[PDB]
Amino acid sequence: LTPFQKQAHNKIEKRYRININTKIARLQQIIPWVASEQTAFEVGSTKLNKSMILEKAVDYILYLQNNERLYEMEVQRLKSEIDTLKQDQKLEHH
Amino acid sequence: LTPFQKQAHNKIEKRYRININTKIARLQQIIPWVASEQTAFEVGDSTKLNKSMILEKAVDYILYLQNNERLYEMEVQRLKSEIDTLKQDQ
DNA sequence: AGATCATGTGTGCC
DNA sequence: GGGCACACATGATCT
Repeated sequence: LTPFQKQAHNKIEKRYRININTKIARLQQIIPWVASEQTAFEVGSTKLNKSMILEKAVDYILYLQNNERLYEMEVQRLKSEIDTLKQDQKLEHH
Repeated sequence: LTPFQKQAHNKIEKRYRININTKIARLQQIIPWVASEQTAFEVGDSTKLNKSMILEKAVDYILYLQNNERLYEMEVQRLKSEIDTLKQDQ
């Protein structure tokens, strides 16, 4: 556990910490609600903190999960409406 | 710089660290690709998910979902136009 | 070795 | 006479 060796942890662990920061920033940058903002932290006029990015990430996913429910509902409504038109048209002469 | 206010600074930092871990765990819990796994870290609540894994997956899963909406949009357009084209018959 | 996560610190902004 | 985020540098553990 010499002087060479503690410099080798503080190389490894610094990387762990900017590795986390960059993943947090990448996540911020695909969320259109917060993508443009500057950050409280070193990635490598309001500053976004790690908590807020992580909170918004969860909300932004609920939003996309919601939208998928709405899309699978929209689809069913439209397929349903196509069905009723095809029936009405098939059975009018009858 | 003193025993009682040392003590307090840590009390604080522990809470900050558990807030970040709980937020990461929530982000995990909403991503069905990873939601039911174990965690490498303490939440304030056989191999364990790590922080960066949850972060990478959250980005993977948001791209997936954004990409699917484009497919959903197309499915909707194809249907709306199939309706257009039945109704112009009357 | 190398990654990871937990613990104390010191710093700087509100 | 305060809390906060964040960075840093260690210690402990696991592959």
